[PDB]
Amino acid sequence: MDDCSGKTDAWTSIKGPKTGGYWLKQTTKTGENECTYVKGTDFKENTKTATYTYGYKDASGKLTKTTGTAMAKGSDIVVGSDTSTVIYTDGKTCDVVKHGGHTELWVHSSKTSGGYNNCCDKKFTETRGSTPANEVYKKCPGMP
Repeated sequence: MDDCSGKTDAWTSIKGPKTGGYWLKQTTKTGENECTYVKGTDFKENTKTATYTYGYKDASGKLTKTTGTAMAKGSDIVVGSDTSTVIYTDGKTCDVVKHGGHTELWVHSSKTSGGYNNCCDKKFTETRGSTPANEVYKKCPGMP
């Protein structure tokens, strides 16, 4: 089955499986920071808010770690002045989001080797249109 439509809940995407974290696998953005990631903690179901720790590979190959508060607002994930809009999430293995004109495919740390929900592949292709995808997960340290 291809249960790929209407799976646009931001809170489901913020939480994921509430363990591990997510790596940015592919993006339409060129010059993206390698090993971009998000890990969620401090999950509050009743306010659909969590802490994000997020970052990417620094000059020494180590990850930056910036914290912020992620709020679910319908299909939008809001971190202060930035927003990502969920196109597809399974809350388990992967997400497709629209982030500042760019299309992003995020994959949970358990599925880095493959086998995440193929709705993500479909919806990523649909969303990005003619803009090529770029690989982001290259020579990465561990998830914080």
